[PDB]
Amino acid sequence: MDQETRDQMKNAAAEAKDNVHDKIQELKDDVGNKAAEVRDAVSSTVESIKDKLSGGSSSRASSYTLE
Repeated sequence: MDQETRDQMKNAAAEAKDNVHDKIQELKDDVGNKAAEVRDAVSSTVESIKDKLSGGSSSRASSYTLE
C-alpha cells in the first residue's frame, strides 16, 4: 500500500489490538486471539483499495503490511 500504512496500519491496528486484543491477551490470548486479527482483516480490505488502488503509490509506499 501507500500512505495508509503509516496512518492506518499503525493506528487502525493499534485500536484493534487495544480493543479486541486487550481483552484477548488477558482472556482469549490462546484461541480467541483471532477476534483481533479479524478486525484488521476487514479494515485491510479497505485500506488496500484506498491507498494502493488510489492511483499512485509514492509516499510511505516503501512499507508493506496490509498485503
